[PDB]
Amino acid sequence: AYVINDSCIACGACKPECPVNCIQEGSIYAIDADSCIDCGSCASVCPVGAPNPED
Ligand code: SF4
Ligand code: SF4
Repeated sequence: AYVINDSCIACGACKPECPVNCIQEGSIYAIDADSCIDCGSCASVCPVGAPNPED
């Protein structure tokens, strides 16, 4: 799964780009790890590179 790190500026760009809609809005956005397919689309549109493969 991917994880949205502290860089997140809560722009909202990644949510509509997630093919399985597993991103939730918050102070910083968060991924529902169990549904994430590691497609990387969120990482692709993020202006600050917050979404990265989980550690
Ligand atoms: S990697 Fe894909 S499936 Fe996982 S949160 Fe990002 S866009 Fe959604
Ligand atoms: S696109 Fe990037 S900065 Fe914007 S909400 Fe998603 S993770 Fe946060």
